[PDB]
Amino acid sequence: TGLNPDGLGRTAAFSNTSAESVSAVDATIDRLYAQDRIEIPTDSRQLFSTRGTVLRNFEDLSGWTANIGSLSAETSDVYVGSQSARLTASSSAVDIRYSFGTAQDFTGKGFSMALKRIDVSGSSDSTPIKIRLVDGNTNYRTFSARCRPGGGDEWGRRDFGFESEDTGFDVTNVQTMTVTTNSRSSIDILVDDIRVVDSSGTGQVIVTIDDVHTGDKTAAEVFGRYGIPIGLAANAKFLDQSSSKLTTQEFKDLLAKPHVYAVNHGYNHYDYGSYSIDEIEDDVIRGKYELQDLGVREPNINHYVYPSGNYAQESIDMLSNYHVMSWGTGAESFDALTPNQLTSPWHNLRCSFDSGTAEAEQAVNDAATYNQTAHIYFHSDNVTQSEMESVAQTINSADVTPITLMDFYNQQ
Amino acid sequence: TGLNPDGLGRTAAFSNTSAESVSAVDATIDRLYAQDRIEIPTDSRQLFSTRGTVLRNFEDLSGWTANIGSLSAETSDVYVGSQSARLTASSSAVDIRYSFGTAQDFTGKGFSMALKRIDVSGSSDSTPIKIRLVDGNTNYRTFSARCRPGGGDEWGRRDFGFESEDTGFDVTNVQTMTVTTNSRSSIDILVDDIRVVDSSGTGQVIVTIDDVHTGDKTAAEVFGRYGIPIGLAANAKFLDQSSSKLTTQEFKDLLAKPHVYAVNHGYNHYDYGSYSIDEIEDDVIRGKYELQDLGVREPNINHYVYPSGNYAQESIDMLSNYHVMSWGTGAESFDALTPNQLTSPWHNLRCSFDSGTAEAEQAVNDAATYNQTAHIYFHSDNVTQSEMESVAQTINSADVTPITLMDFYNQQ
Amino acid sequence: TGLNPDGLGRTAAFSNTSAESVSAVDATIDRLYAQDRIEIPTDSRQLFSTRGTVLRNFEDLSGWTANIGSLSAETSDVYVGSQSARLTASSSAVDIRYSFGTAQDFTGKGFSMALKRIDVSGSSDSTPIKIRLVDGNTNYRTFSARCRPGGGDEWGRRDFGFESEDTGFDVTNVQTMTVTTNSRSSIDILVDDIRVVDSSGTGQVIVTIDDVHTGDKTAAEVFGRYGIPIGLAANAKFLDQSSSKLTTQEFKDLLAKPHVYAVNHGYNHYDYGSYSIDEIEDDVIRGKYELQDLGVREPNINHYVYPSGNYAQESIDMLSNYHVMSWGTGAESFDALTPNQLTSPWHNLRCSFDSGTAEAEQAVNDAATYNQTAHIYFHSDNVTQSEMESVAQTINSADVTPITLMDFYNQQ
Ligand SMILES: [Mg+2]
Ligand SMILES: [Mg+2]
Ligand SMILES: [Mg+2]
Ligand SMILES: [Zn+2]
Ligand SMILES: [Zn+2]
Ligand SMILES: [Zn+2]
Repeated sequence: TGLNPDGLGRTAAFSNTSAESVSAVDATIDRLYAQDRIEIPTDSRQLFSTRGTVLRNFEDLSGWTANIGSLSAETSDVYVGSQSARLTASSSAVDIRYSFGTAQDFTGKGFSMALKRIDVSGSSDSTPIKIRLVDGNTNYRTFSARCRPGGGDEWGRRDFGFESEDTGFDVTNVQTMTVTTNSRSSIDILVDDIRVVDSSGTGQVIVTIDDVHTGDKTAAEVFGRYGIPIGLAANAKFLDQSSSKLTTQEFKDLLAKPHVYAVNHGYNHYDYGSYSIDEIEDDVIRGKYELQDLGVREPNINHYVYPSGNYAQESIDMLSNYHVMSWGTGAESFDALTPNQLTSPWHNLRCSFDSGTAEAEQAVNDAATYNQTAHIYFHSDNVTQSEMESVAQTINSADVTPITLMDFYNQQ
Repeated sequence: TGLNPDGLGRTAAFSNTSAESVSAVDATIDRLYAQDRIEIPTDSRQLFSTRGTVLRNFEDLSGWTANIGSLSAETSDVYVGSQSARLTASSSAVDIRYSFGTAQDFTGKGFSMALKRIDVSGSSDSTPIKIRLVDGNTNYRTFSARCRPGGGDEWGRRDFGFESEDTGFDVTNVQTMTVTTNSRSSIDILVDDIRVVDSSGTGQVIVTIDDVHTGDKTAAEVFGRYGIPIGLAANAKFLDQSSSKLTTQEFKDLLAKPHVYAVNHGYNHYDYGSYSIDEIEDDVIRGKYELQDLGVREPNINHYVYPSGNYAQESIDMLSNYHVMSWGTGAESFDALTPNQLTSPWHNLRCSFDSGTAEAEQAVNDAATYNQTAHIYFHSDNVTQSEMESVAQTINSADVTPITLMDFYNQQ
Repeated sequence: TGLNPDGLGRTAAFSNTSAESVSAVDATIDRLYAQDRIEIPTDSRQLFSTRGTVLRNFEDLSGWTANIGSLSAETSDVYVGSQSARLTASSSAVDIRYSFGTAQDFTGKGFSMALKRIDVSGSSDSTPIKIRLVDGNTNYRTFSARCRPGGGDEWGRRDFGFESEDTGFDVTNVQTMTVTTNSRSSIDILVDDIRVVDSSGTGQVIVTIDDVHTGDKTAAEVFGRYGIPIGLAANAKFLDQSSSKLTTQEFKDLLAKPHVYAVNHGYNHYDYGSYSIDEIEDDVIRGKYELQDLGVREPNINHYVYPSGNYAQESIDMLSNYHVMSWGTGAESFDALTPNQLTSPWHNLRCSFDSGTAEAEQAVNDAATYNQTAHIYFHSDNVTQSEMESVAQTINSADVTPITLMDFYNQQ
């Protein structure tokens, strides 16, 4: 035992102690048996924010022309440097453009930008924001991301997915770059700090299945036919609730298959806005430990997927104590697509194929074509076996590496 | 000190506590002094299992020709997808061939495959399994790995070491690939999911010395002449037992040398089958903490070398709580060799040079020539100083990077 | 709660416990809430020491000729192998030369060497040591590092920054390697194990600001104008001391900016030699936990910058329990400079630009030109805003990636 430790207050020398909960200011442990971390040491929020090189700076707007809408310096609400740029428009799209002092070669370069939504209203309270490159021939190439409420309420980087290209665009001879939106009754959004990242590696695909439906069994068989790895974005309360969701044994048996892995999606799927940050934190913590009891270990259980795609900087700050990376939701090919090097592991989206495989298969083919990473997702109740087989065969026939979320985060 | 925590049961507010053992469900620690992990958060077993791309699928056997032996679909027992290939043969080898719809280029690629042993019997209950590529000239190039009892009793991936090449083989212009065994009185094995991985980097060499014999001093001096890293696969009980084993001070002094590092080999060298999984787990745990007391810290002490080379999925499952990677034993060049990218950190072997340096020097030259990683090993009682000098000069003269196990795992 | 644990001595079954300090031999924790590590599991001291390939081993001095000074095989005192080279000179420099058996190509290679100071005296206690390549035209190219008291008192690898080049030096056709010093009344230094590492990737810049002076606000704006990331080498006691040092809220606000990160510099700036190792360890530990309370999380708070640049192997040994990487100080361009691949994360220096920007802007231009990493530093009280703008524009105009210390360590 020894004698009692040094000091005042209740001090005790024990042999063996059992407790439900231990709070300690400091703990000196000679040998630690604690593989099941809830609270992770890594804060991922700002690690990736300053990768690559700043291509466009916004610190002086003399080089930018407002083509449509309006542009002004914002020196109070600054992402980086001395100022950011306010983009503002009424009943109109905004389009601003910058002309290079010499021809730019952007072969193997992906694009990223800082964004904050102040106001957007019209056909949606959101807009696609599009980085358009333009060549010496006036062909465009478009990369895009979504400015939304919640996830855009505070400054956050988007890593832009390929969207479209005018046939024969000369990426070696880019003469201007342009930033533009859909038209709305009101637009007020801030931007800053455009970054260029090396994306010269192969294209890559990530597949996630949400919400632990019984069809995940047939999904695992289908995507298994080409060794494509599936992430089960798992809610542990949903297991054994009904015939429509996996049993505990089915989930464990699925995760034993070498291509299936689990990521956290909250114990009871508590989404942002629908619940308080505290209740979501409990859902996150409980999701983590329940999945760890089901054998989901560290590199896997460091990933989270936003319940119902809802998020904000509030939820990101909370989640950063427990997870390193998270994914939202979108309907279109550019939502799935990111450069291979991220600059935010929190803000990026996934393309749904619950509504039809077109946008996902467009993303997979574009991932191959333009050397990008595509994240595609579904619920296995919504999607038929034939739809899964279309996507699986698209991925097998494309020039992409199918990868886990763990692999993708390890590449950063 | 404060007042007692919220709750029923025995609750206590302490200042300073000492314990031999603490069991907690929840531990909230504001500052952690616990560098010596026993139980690691990372589960390496299935992380690497979906690296690279599935080259050959076994999901439809219409494309496979049974040259010798016999081939059938297994659908009750499947690594990946809807099916796996059963290979069955009597008083013969099995050899199955797939002819490509167009010429294949495998320059800088390495190969991997999923395997399970159902039965093998004859002169040995084990076989080399060989992936043979064949060119437009009918030159072969062969890579291989071993199907063994224990390590093949459940599905596991092998990552295939180069073995042989017919002079002038055109790796750019492969027309067919072949899976084949040695001849045996009975063969019954399942295969699935052949994977191609990028191995276009330089060749690499890893040297391990097992069981802490006193000759490790001369070994350290010899391999030190060319700064080649030595892994001591260490049993901490063996230190100070006899004049034939290192003293504690000698072992610490060896590890202070910049090229020497320690990996776990069980406190008392308990091996699979010879002892229960529980006893081996205790030996693994004690090995880890005794070596940590001797100063062997995290990236080093995350590696384990199987005692007497014995293992199975039972032991891998247990070891995955404590270690990230383990290595078995073999006698030939294709044992030492792997692609630079593994798909299993658990199933791969090492070539002995206890009996003679030939197959190890072959492995080093193959690693240089064909861009692969070679792991070579010995006991320093079995090997004379001039034999070590032959191997050390072989490594120094070859085009390979000599690396640590830590470096190799960080590259995955 | 359950019944009391197995054992003699004081045993207890608790529900909820609170403690200031817990000492445990074994802790079995089912769910760990301990993001704030003080003791890190990783021991970085010898991980990188045996990267790359040994070029000159000094294990046979038949190939070496003294141009000036004297040389012997040191067999009593050896970094690597059977021997080291003892370099000794009186009232003179030393310069020793090895002729290559053929034209070496060192395009994209960087250089590293083991060093120990026995004695250096005269005009200084210390010397630049230069690795000095000679081409087929008798042009030199020079890389260098500093031999000093303290940091050189025990064997430690230096990774050599570019220093100078005779115009038109053919790096593809190198004919002789030379090792040389400044002239001194006494020189007695041991060298061993010259290593070659691949540094063919892009050049890189790391910017650190020391000692939390209020000018860090203007620095954040200036380097922010180009998205270059700043490391605050932070002392947590200094916050709120004076108008001349940041407030706690200013420091937190600074670290919320995506390009500003914090690294430890000791709670109260206790430097080696000035205080005992125990006092410095307390300063290191308190620095770590106070900065963790300010929100500085794991990958950031795993870096430490030496207070007043003072260090030895004693401090490195102690620091290795808490940090992975540390940086000293120097006045000149080669002090900033390293290959992209280190071999010691502990012995490398930073170039001051407190005394004018010239040597740092030389280092930035050389980082671009020769594909190297440059670490530059200042105190924001010493440096005017125009000097910061000169450095910031130098970095933005150069061909370098500006990076965090975290990014740099993740690349190793
Ligand atoms: Mg700005
Ligand atoms: Mg299969
Ligand atoms: Mg030596
Ligand atoms: Zn969901
Ligand atoms: Zn052994
Ligand atoms: Zn300082």
